[PDB]
Amino acid sequence: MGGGDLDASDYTGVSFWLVTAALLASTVFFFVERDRVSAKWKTSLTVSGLVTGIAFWHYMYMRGVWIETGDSPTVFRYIDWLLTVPLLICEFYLILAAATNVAGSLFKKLLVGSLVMLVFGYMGEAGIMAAWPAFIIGCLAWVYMIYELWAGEGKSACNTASPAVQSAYNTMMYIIIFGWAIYPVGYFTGYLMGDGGSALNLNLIYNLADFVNKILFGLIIWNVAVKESSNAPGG
Ligand SMILES: *C/C=C(C)/C=C/C=C(C)/C=C/C1=C(C)CCCC1(C)C
Repeated sequence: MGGGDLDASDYTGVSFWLVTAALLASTVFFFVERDRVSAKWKTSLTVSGLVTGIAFWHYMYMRGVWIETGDSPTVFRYIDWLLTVPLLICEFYLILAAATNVAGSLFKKLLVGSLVMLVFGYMGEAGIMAAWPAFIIGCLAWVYMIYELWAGEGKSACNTASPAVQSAYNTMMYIIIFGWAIYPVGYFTGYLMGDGGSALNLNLIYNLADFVNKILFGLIIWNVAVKESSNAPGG
């Protein structure tokens, strides 16, 4: 709960264990809860869960291996991310907008997403410089993302849409912003300062961001979909 000072095997182990435990817990819960989800969301959870599940597992493995030695094939994480971004988004918006027809959000996410990956890939290729400025490029892209998103055609479909769709959308944007905004928040804590520049904090923070950007994604989407659809309190 705060600090930032652990040996290699120390931090590596703590995170590794936390990831394994969390991953499993989220897997068993999300799996068993697969039957405790809204009916109309049957396909929503199928496409969203399939893409989110494959990306999470893949990315997770890649990340772990990357920090394991220090060098790994980014081509996998790049293509996976670029293949999961438009997939998870398009699908999610597909079934979500399916209530009326289709969601144009795919276009917005396509442009923004492409740009983000472009910078991360181009700069990441050398990793010489981009962590510091990452706050700028990211901030701008983030603001613009929600800026136009806030006016999405979602509610434009009919007028005020349904309470379920509005709940899932609002919660989705909220998490996306928080998480995406947290990435740079923690990274900076280990980018310039930390303890001389330990790769540990880098891997951990990275895995944490991708973990919540994948796990939490389905956790919230499902929680809001199940809570809105028809469910009672109890945790
Ligand atoms: C499954 C993995 C996910 C959803 C990855 C999300 C990644 C980002 C939101 C990347 C953000 C970045 C910044 C906000 C600043 C510039 C550098 C980035 C692209 C690495």
